[PDB]
Amino acid sequence: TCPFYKKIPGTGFTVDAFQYGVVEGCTAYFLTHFHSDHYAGLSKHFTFPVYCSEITGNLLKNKLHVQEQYIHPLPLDTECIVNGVKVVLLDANHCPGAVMILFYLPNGTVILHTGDFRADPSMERSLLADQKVHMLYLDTTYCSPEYTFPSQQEVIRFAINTAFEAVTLNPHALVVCGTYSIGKEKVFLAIADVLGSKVGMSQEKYKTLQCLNIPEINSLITTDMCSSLVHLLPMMQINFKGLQSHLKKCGGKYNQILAFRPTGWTHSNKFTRIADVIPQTKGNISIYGIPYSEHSSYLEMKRFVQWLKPQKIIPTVNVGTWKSRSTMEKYFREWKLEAGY
Ligand code: NI
Repeated sequence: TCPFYKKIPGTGFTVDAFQYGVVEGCTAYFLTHFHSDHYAGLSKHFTFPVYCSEITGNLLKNKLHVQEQYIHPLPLDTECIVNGVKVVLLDANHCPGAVMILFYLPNGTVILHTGDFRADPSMERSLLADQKVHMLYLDTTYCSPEYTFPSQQEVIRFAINTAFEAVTLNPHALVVCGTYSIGKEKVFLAIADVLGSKVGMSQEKYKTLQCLNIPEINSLITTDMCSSLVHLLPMMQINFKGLQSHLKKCGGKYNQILAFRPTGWTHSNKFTRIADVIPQTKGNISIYGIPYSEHSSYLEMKRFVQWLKPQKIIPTVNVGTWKSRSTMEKYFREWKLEAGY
C-alpha cells in the first residue's frame, strides 16, 4: 500500500510509486529519475501514463521495453499542463535525466518534490525563485552534520591528474572505473578526454550511454577493450582479484591497472583531505577510493532549505525508523530557528 509521502495531495498523481500495483485513484505516475529503487516494478506490461524527462523516457523505452504510447516526456524549465494541473521539471543535479517536480495545485498551493538531488546555488536562479513553496518533499540521504564532502569539480580534477601521471610514466598501463547504474559518468568521460582515448565497455552499458543525449557520444565510447585505455566494469569487480582477472582478458596489451571507486561517503571524509589521498596497492595494481556524491551534503541541504523557506517539510529517505525521523525533525527545527522563518 503506497505511502503518503509518495502522494501529491489534491491531485491524482504519485511520484516514484511503481511497486504497489495499481494505486487507488492515481491518474498519472511521475518518475524522477532512472534508478532501480525509484522505478521498481516498471516493465513492458505497465499500461498507465508515466511522466518523466526526455532522457528518462529513452531509458524506459530502450532498457525496460515500456511501450511508447505510455511514455510522456516533458521538457525542462517549461510550464506544462498535465490532467488540469500546471507542472515544471527542474534539473536535479543528480544523474542524467534526474528531475525535481514543481506542482502548482488548483487551490493556489505549490509543492516541490526534489526526488534525488544535490543542491547547488544555481538552483536559486530558476523558476523556484518566483513564488512561495508550501510543502517540500526532501531527499534526506545525508541529513546529519558529519556528512561533508568535496565538490564534484575537485574530485574529477584529482582523478584526471592521477590518471594522466600513471599513464605518462607507463603508457601500457590501463585505467578502470567502477560503475553500477547511471550517474558518475563525468568521472570516466573526463578521464578518457584528457588521455585522448575512447572508453571501452560491455554491450549492455554501451546501450545505456546511447540513451543519454551526450553530444558526439559515438566518437567517445567503444566495446573494443583492446582499442581503449579507459574501461568500465561492475563496481563489485573493483578489487585486486577482479582487476587481475580482467588484465589477463585483454591480450597482453596492458601490464598495469590504475582503478577508481566512486563511493558516496565512508568514515575517512572526517579526516583525509582530497589532496592527501593515497591508494591501496598490490604489485602492479592500485585502487583509489574517491568520494563522488550525487546527493546533497548536510551543509548543501541546509543552505537550500533555508533559502526556500518551506512551510512544511516531508522527508523521503531514512523514514522507516523512529530514531531517523526524530533526528531529522530536530535538524529542520534548528535550521528554522537559525533563520527565523
Ligand atoms: Ni538516485
